[PDB]
Amino acid sequence: GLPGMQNLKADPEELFTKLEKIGKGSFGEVFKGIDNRTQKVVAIKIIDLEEAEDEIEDIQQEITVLSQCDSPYVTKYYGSYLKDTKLWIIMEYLGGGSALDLLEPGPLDETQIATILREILKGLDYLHSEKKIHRDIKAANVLLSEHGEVKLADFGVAGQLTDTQIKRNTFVGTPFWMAPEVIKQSAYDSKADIWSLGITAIELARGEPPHSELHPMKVLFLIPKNNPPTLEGNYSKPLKEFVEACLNKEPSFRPTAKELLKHKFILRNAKKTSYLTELIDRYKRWKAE
Ligand SMILES: O=C1Nc2ccc3ncsc3c2/C1=C/c1cnc[nH]1
Ligand SMILES: [Cl-]
Repeated sequence: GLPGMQNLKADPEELFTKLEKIGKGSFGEVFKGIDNRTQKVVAIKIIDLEEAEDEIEDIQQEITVLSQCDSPYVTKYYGSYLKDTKLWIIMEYLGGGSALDLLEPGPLDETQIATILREILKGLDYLHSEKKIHRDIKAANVLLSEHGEVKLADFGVAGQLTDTQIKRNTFVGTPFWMAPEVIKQSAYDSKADIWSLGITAIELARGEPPHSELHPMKVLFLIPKNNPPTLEGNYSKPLKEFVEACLNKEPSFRPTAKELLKHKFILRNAKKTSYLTELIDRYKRWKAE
């Protein structure tokens, strides 16, 4: 069973107007689309199932996790369709672009960094309260609405904790952002997301994560072996300490998302999310040259 699977009689090529590519998930490309009945814009991920084995259980896990989330901070899932051998996965469209996109015109200021981190933390707090772990937190997977709302996306490797399985040990994520215990495949939980958040904070401040210049295979030993990264450069002490709190090699020494929502860097610098429209406008003006 696949949650939200629609009548196999329904034709997604009829119900949706498929537009340009806007991204990609674990296996499928993601397209902007129009719901032909409502004219709302949606995001459509298309996976070829014929061209796919081992992938399908990963796809089912993703959609299962997504369908169980109901949060302003997590991309909505609307349902799935089959067209011949292709699965059409219909999801919330966010027109502002990813936080990573919004870095292309130039650096963020610390108000913007704190606001985006605060909203990410609201998303993580929600997930972790549901015993879910995202496991691929990075600026590319943090999306903005055209109104500046901030949401977590791409649940391609998201995981579920249960009372019979308190921790996980699967090697998943994007290497530069992965926690040391995940890389070493030790038992881990939501604290792994908190490490990835720290890397993302560096990414938001500097434009790239630590080790970004190296072959990803090198971080397989570097991250477990080296002292954790710190934020280097002219940034406020609270931001540097926010980063340090997240990036501790010992997971139990990392704060919870709930706790980080009250961190002085967040409280002193975060502002209304509507202000992030300036960042979205900046990216639009820049794109247009
Ligand atoms: O709107 C979007 N909704 C999504 C849902 C899942 C997803 N998984 C990978 S991307 C992506 C997107 C997505 C990308 C985007 C890029 N610019 C504007 N929107
Ligand atoms: Cl939007």
